[PDB]
Amino acid sequence: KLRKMLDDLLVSVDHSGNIAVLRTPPGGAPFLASFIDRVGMEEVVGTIAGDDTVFVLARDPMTGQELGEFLSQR
Amino acid sequence: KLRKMLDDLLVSVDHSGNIAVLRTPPGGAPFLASFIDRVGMEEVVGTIAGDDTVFVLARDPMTGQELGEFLSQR
Amino acid sequence: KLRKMLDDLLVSVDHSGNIAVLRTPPGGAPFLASFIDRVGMEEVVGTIAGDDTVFVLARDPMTGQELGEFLSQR
Amino acid sequence: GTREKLRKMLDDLLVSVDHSGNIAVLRTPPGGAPFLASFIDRVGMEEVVGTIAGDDTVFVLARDPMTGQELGEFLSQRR
Amino acid sequence: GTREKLRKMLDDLLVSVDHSGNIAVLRTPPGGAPFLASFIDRVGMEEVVGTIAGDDTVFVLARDPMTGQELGEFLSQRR
Amino acid sequence: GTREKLRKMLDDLLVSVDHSGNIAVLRTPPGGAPFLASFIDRVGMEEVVGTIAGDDTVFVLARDPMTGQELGEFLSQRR
Ligand SMILES: N[C@@H](Cc1ccc(O)cc1)C(=O)O
Ligand SMILES: N[C@@H](Cc1ccc(O)cc1)C(=O)O
Ligand SMILES: N[C@@H](Cc1ccc(O)cc1)C(=O)O
Ligand SMILES: N[C@@H](Cc1ccc(O)cc1)C(=O)O
Ligand SMILES: N[C@@H](Cc1ccc(O)cc1)C(=O)O
Ligand SMILES: N[C@@H](Cc1ccc(O)cc1)C(=O)O
Repeated sequence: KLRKMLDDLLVSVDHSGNIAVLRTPPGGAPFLASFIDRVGMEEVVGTIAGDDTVFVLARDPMTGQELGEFLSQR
Repeated sequence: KLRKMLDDLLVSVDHSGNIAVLRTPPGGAPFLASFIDRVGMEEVVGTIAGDDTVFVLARDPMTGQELGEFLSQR
Repeated sequence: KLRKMLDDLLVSVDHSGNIAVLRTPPGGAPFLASFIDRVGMEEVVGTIAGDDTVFVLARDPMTGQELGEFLSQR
Repeated sequence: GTREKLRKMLDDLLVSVDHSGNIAVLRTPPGGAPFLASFIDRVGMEEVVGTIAGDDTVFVLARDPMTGQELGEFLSQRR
Repeated sequence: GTREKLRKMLDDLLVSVDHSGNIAVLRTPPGGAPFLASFIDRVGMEEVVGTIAGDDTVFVLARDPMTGQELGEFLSQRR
Repeated sequence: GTREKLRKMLDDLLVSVDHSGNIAVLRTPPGGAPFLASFIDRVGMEEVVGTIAGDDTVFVLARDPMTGQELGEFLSQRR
C-alpha cells in the first residue's frame, strides 16, 4: 500500500511548476518512487529517484502542487 | 547509434511541459541517457537517469513533447 | 564550502524553465548535489543527481536561469 | 529507538539473506537496497567493514575473521 | 526467449569479464551495469548469490564452492 | 597531471580505508563514492580488478594474489 509506504518514507513534499518533489530518509528515494511507478497513476508522467529526493512529473494541466497534495493526502 | 539504442531500450515516451520522459527496461535508464548525452543535441539541456526512467530537459522554446517525438522518431 | 565544491565540480551550468542543470565530471553529481541540499537554500525546491548531471528545481517565481546564475556566481 | 528501528527496517526490507566467503548478501524489494544499507551503516556494526547498495541487493563485507554467513545470522536474529 | 535474450545482452553489454576469489567482475559501456545485472538477476543463476551494479561495473558473487573465475567462464560461454 | 589529480581526489574524498580479504573499502563524504571510484578506474591500476561505488562507500577488488589491505596501503600512500 502506497498510503503505508508514504507514512514511513515521506519526510516532506514540495513543488514547483509541473513537478512534485518528495523527500525521503537517506537512500529512500528509489524505494518510494518505484512503488509510485507500480501504482500507475495517470497524472504521473514519470518519476526519477535520486538518493533522498523523488521528482514526480505531473501531466498537464495538473500542477506539481496538486499532485503532491494528493500524495501527501495519502 | 542512438537509433539502434532506442529500438532496444525505449519502452515508451511521454512528456509534460519542458520535459520528455523516456521509459526503459529495468536498470536501462543510465545506459540510454548517457548515450543521449554523447550525441550532444543542442535542444537537450540535460538528462538525468533513474533506474527505468530518463528525464530529458528541452531547451526553450522547444517542448518536451516535440523533443520526445524526435527521439521516438529515431 | 559550496564555493570551493563548485570550482572543483561545476563543469557547466544550463537551464530551462524552472530547472537549473549542473554538469560535473564523471560520477560527480551526487557529491555536488548532496552538498547543495545541505546548504538549504530557500529557492531550491529540491535536487536530483544522476551521474554527471544535477537537476535543481527553482521555487516559483525564480527561474532556473536565475538560480543557475547564483550557483555559477559562487 | 535504534534497535526498534533496525528491527522494523529488517522486517520490512529484508526479503532474504545469503552469503559467500566474507560477503553477506541482502535482498530487498525494488529500490530498497540503499534505504536498508544506509540504515545499517548508521547502526555502527563493528563486524561490518562496509556496505554497498545496488537497487535490490546489498553486499555487506564482514570484518576478518567473521564470515559472510555469521554476519547474515546476526542480522537475521535482529528481525 | 530468455536464452536468446541473455545471449544478446551479453554480446551487447559485456565488454570484459574478470575475477578475484569468489567475485566475477563484468565491465560494460557507460551506464550499462544496472541493465546487464538486472537481467542476470532475472535469469536465476543458481551459482550467483547476488549482483551489484555500479555504473559500468558489476560484481557477481559466486556461490560456494564455485569461484569468480568459473562464474565468469559460464557467462563468457553464453555469448 | 594524473598523479597530482589522484593525490587531490584522495586527499579530498578519502575519509578512510579498510579491508577484508580481497576487498579494499573506501569511505567518502556523502555522494562521493562514484566520483572517487570513476577516477580510480581511470588511473588504470593493474592491482584493481574493478570497483563499485555506492553512495559513500567503494569496494575495490584486488587482483590475486594482492590483498584488500595491500591495495588500501597503496592508495593511502598516494595521499
Ligand atoms: N537530493 C539529491 C542529492 C543527493 C545525492 C546523494 C545523497 O546521499 C544525498 C542527496 C538526490 O537525491 O539525488
Ligand atoms: N522510475 C524511477 C523510480 C525507480 C527506482 C528504482 C527502480 O528499480 C524502479 C523505478 C527511477 O527510475 O528513478
Ligand atoms: N546525464 C545523465 C546520464 C548519465 C548516466 C550515467 C553516466 O555514466 C553518464 C551519464 C545522468 O547523469 O543521470
Ligand atoms: N541486483 C543488482 C542489479 C539490479 C540493478 C537495477 C535493478 O532495477 C535491479 C537489479 C543491483 O541491485 O545492483
Ligand atoms: N566502476 C565503478 C565506479 C564508477 C562510477 C561512475 C561512473 O560514471 C563510472 C565508474 C562503478 O561502476 O560504480
Ligand atoms: N554505504 C552504502 C549504503 C548507502 C546508500 C545510500 C546512502 O545515502 C548512504 C549509504 C552505499 O554507499 O551504497
